[PDB]
Order: sequence, then structure tokens, then C-alpha cells
Amino acid sequence: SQVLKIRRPDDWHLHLRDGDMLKTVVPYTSEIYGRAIVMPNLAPPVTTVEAAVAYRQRILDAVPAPHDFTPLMTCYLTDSLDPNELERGFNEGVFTAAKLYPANASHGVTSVDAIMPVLERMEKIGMPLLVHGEVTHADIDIFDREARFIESVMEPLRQRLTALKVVFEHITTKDAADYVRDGNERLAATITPQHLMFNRNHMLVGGVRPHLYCLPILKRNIHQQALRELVASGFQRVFLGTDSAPHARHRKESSCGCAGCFNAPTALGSYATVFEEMNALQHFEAFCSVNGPQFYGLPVNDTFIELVREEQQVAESIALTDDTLVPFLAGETVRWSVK
Amino acid sequence: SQVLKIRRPDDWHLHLRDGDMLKTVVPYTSEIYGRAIVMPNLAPPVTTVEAAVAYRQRILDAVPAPHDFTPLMTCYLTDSLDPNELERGFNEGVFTAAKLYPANATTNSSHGVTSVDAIMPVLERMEKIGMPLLVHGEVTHADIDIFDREARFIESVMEPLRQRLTALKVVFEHITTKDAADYVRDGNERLAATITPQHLMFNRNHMLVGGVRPHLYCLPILKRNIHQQALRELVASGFQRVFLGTDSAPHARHRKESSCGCAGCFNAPTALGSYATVFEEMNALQHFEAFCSVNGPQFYGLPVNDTFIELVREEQQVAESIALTDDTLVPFLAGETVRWSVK
Ligand SMILES: NC(=O)N[C@@H](CC(=O)O)C(=O)O
Ligand SMILES: NC(=O)N[C@@H](CC(=O)O)C(=O)O
Ligand SMILES: O=C(O)c1cc(=O)[nH]c(=O)[nH]1
Ligand SMILES: [Zn+2]
Ligand SMILES: [Zn+2]
Ligand SMILES: [Zn+2]
Ligand SMILES: [Zn+2]
Repeated sequence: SQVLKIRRPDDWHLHLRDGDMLKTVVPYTSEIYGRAIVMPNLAPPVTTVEAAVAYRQRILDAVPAPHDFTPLMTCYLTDSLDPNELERGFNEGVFTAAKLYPANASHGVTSVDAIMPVLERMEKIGMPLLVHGEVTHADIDIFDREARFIESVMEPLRQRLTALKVVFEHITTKDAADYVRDGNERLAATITPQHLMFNRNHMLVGGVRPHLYCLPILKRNIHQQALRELVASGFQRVFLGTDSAPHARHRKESSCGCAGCFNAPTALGSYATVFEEMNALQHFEAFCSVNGPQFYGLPVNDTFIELVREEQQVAESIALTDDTLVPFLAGETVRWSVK
Repeated sequence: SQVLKIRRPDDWHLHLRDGDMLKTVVPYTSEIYGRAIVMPNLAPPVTTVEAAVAYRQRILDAVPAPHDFTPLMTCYLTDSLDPNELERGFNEGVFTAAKLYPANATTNSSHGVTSVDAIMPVLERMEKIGMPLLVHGEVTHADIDIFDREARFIESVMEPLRQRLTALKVVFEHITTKDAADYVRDGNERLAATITPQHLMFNRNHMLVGGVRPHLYCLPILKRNIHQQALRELVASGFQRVFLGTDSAPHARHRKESSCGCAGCFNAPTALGSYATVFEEMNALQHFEAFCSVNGPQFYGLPVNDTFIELVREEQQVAESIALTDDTLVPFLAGETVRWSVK
């Protein structure tokens, strides 16, 4: 009958999409999180304050009346991005951070050098850099993209922008776990519920499960073990970032399924389970509600919430204007529930 | 427009399913291959001489008039299979071989094997009558990483097993690792292997980079590029103990593109051309024919086919889908433009 009482948490890594999808999904976040870092990978992407402003507005429009939710917008870094585009939006309180997506197909970053200036301005103004740490060379084995990024990009980057504050988003490997753990107070990381709860076997044994398919790719259990250890340790430089990344059912279940788990509805309780399992409930609240604000130099939420150890169930699916949305843990039974 | 004329090939590893599915898929094999090793993994499995005979009939019924095709049946090994049942079928020319699927401890006795030791009696009768054993070499323990299952089978099951049955002839089906490749390559005249076109053409990257592609999802799972490379080298080397085994394993589109996609590539229609494309790229065309129509027969102690077939090096596009009664089937390389095609 256990109930866990924690300070309201925040989601330091979220995809809210736009339009109809946005209207449908926000409430799952808003009804629980005080704030959330909203990713800029829209299409087209959010690379200007002006865009960031409008998007922020569309977001508020969809927030239910009762919820005190605040979206923290981010800037989509591009090779050409005007560093003054950044300051501004940053100065006006538009941008809380800037996200580095390695170039894949689309507008991500070609190279660090191409954006050196931008990065310097961020270092200066004290704007944190959010990094999707993966190399993209076609001949690089997908399971190796993260580790590779460390040596070829992360470190070098850090070594050159000494006061740069960096969040290594959704880490998935022992490599990354250790690097962060031994990093400086200017380096932090986010971890999704999926990467703590499963490993590649869960996605490929007995059938291919597109709902577990996301980036960076689920790794070997060895890696999952490192992650769980990291969180359970109390390390104060790791915090909640769901990476909730919703895709309609048929875009997931197709000949070429999209990457991303829609975990907003079940994340918190999933995280609770992990911590419990790890015998680390004492570090739970910080992960969810203290570490992030601290890294970001933001105050903690002044309100609370309760989790009840009541085996609650998960919807098979969620209605969309068109098609459905399959939630993470769909049809399954969760141990912890938000009361 | 280069021509590649070869003796009529054979498919040493095939899934023809049953019922309606069987009717749609047979023709893709029978049109091309002289004979094929037909897998026994039906629901329920083919574990009796009697089920084998009836299944073989259904296959024949579905072969189009012109096609000279002979299905070579197999028995699904199970803890409860009566060795004399296995011997009878073999003696009567019903069972050409027997297939060993990974043991699960949770497996019902009439659907599988709990362990190899449990089926010693069967194996011994195979060694004794000289019946070849076809093995799907993976250890299925939950604690084992999916990508490590094949290699772990080598050390834990394969070696030992071969050690206890020295005269048994064994085919390491659809090898997907350099581990397997090296093992087989350094083995005796009593050890052979089959390689699918997908394992030569792709690696796990193709299945996971840029989206998850269930049509490339099959068992054993696509491995890292080094493995793909190892396989390519093996076929290209001229090694005569590796032969064509498509592992064509069709599933309805809806069963592939679902929340839990079934494993298996429907490659019957395009396998041959794909193999040729591989041998070409490896500059091993001189070993193409052997791989397709001589190695297998020699291993199984069967005659090499008397007719020929021809591949033309003319560009072709693969259909997007093939109609089934209640859904569609997506072929291997669907919608693509293929380099070598049958004439
Ligand atoms: N390009 C893809 O769609 N997938 C793979 C291809 C490969 O590695 O061979 C990749 O590396 O990106
Ligand atoms: N991670 C994913 O699997 N998908 C995310 C993108 C991202 O988080 O990089 C998405 O936007 O769909
Ligand atoms: O029958 C099948 O579907 C076939 C079995 C198997 O072992 N491999 C595969 O990918 N599918
Ligand atoms: Zn990312
Ligand atoms: Zn993300
Ligand atoms: Zn198999
Ligand atoms: Zn098979």
C-alpha cells in the first residue's frame, strides 16, 4: 500500500510534436510535470526565437486549464545558425537551451567547427548544450555510435569549450555512464525509462517490437546494468528526461518503423519501479525533481505529488484524430501509479 | 547483357508453410529449383512419416503443371519422437533429413527437444542409418544476448555433439557469424553449412539504421558487418561445404508489420539473383554454380541436376507485394531494381 511522496518532477527531455499530435500528447506531461525541456526537432525545425515563441504558444493553448505546466523551449542548432539568434531568444527567456543533433538526413550539425562560434556564445552566456551523442558514419555499426561519439566528439568538444555546460541526452551505454560519472560539474546526463527497463533482447527476442525501437538504440544488458547502477548510486549529475517521442501506430508498425517511445503516460511509475528494484527509493526524488533544476540553475518545484504502489494497468492505445497512439507498456501492468 | 547459365539449382533450406499460403508460395520455388529441403515447422510440427507423406502430397498438388519439382521432407526432432519412426521414414525415402530446433526447457515434448542428451537415442539412430542432421544453431537462454546465440551454440552444443556422434553428417543451417564460418571451414567432410541471401547481402545496420525494418528481421538475427564479411569470404573462397539454403520463410504482411513482427524473409522469388549479385561483387562467379547446384547434392549424396537455367544480367524491378487470399506478402527486396534475373 506504499505511497511515495515526492516534490513535483520535471521532464528534462521531451518531444511534443505539433498540431493534433501536440494537442493529444501534452496533457500526459502537463498533468504531472512542472516543467519540461521541449525538443526543437519539428519540421521544419525551430531555429528562430520567433518560431520558438509561436510553438511555445501552441503548447500553452493545449495545456489543460488546471495544470501548472511550463514548457522550456530549445533551439535547433544548425551549421549556419546566427549566434545572435541564440542570445536574443536566450536573453528574452525564449530559449533555455540549444540541442545538437548530429547530421543525418537532416539539418543537424555537419561539424563542431562549422558551429564553433555558436558554441562559444553559449559558453559565454552560460547556455547549456543538449547533445544527442551519436556519430553517423554509414559504416559505423549502430550499436557503436554512442561510444564513438565520446572520443571523437564529446571530449574534444569539452576540452575546447572548458566552461561549456553540457547535457549528454538519453545515455544508453556503460561507456557513457562512466564518462559522465567521471566528468566535471559542467557535464550531466538524462536517462529514459526504456533504457533502464530493457535491453536489446527485449526488442528482438520472440519478435521485433517497434514500440521498443528508439534512438539511441537499446543496447546489450551490460549497458543497461551500468545505467541502472548509475542512477541507483545517487550520482547527482543524472536526471529524468523521458525522451517521450510519439508516433502514430502505423508509422511505428510499418515496413520502416519510426524511432521513439511514447512513454509520457508511464515514465514516472516506470522510473519508480526501477529505483525500488535497485533498492534506491532514497535517490528517487532527486533524480526526478532536484538534479535537473540544479544543473539548470532553476529552482525546484514547490509542489508535491504522490505515487501509490498499486498495480495499475496501461491502455492498449490512445486515440488520435487519425490512427492511434500506442503507449509505452501498452496493455501491460505497472506497479506504481500516480494518485 | 551477360548470361549466366548453371545447372538447375536446389534450395537446401526452405519453409513452404501450408494451406493457402503454401499454394501461393510453392510456384516461386518450383519454377526454379529442382529439389528443396522442406522444413517441418508446421503447426503442429511434422513428426511422423504419415504427416510427412500427406504434407509432401499437398506440396505436389500446388506445383504448377510444367514445373519438375521434388520436395525433400524432413522430420522435426522432439523428445518424444520414436527413433523407429524416424528410421522408417528415412528407410522409405520419406524423410531426407531431420531438423533440430533450439531446445527450450519450457517446450512441450511433442513440439521440441528439452536438451540434446534427451534425444540421444534419436541421434544415434541417425548416425547409424547415415541420416543427415540439420541444425538451427542457437542457444535460447534468456540470459543470452540475441547476437551471441549462434557463437554460444558452437561451444556449448555443436562441438560436443559432434564429439559424441563422430559419424553423424551435420548441416549448420543458415550461418550468420564469422564464428560459424571459421568453424565450418575448418571442419571435417561430415560438416557443411547453408547461407541465406539476406545474410550475405546485409548486416544489422540495414535492419536498424534509419528505421526498424521488419522485412529484414529473421532468425538467426543479422549480425555486425564483420560477420557479413566473413560469410561473403566463405562463399567466395570456393569452399565446397557451403551451399544454397534460402531460408525463405514467408509471413503475411500484417504479421510482419505489427507490434511484434514475425521473423522471416520471403526470399524465394529473388534469392537466386541476389546470390549471383553477391558472387559477382566478390569476383567469385566461378564458384556460383557449385554453391547453387553441386555442393549440396554432393553433401547429401544426391545426383547433381541434369537441366540448366539461365540468369541474365538485365535490370529488373521486384514486385511491391504478392497477393494472398486475405493479405499480401512482401518479397525480399520488394520494389527494388534487381541486377540479375532468371530468363
Ligand atoms: N543506411 C542505412 O539505412 N542503414 C545502414 C547501412 C549500412 O550500414 O550498411 C547505415 O549504416 O546507416
Ligand atoms: N529518440 C528517438 O527514438 N526518437 C526521437 C528523436 C531523438 O530523441 O533523438 C524522435 O523525435 O522521434
Ligand atoms: O519458419 C519461420 O518463420 C523461420 C524460422 C526461423 O528459424 N527463421 C526465421 O527467420 N523464420
Ligand atoms: Zn536524441
Ligand atoms: Zn529526443
Ligand atoms: Zn532456422
Ligand atoms: Zn528455417
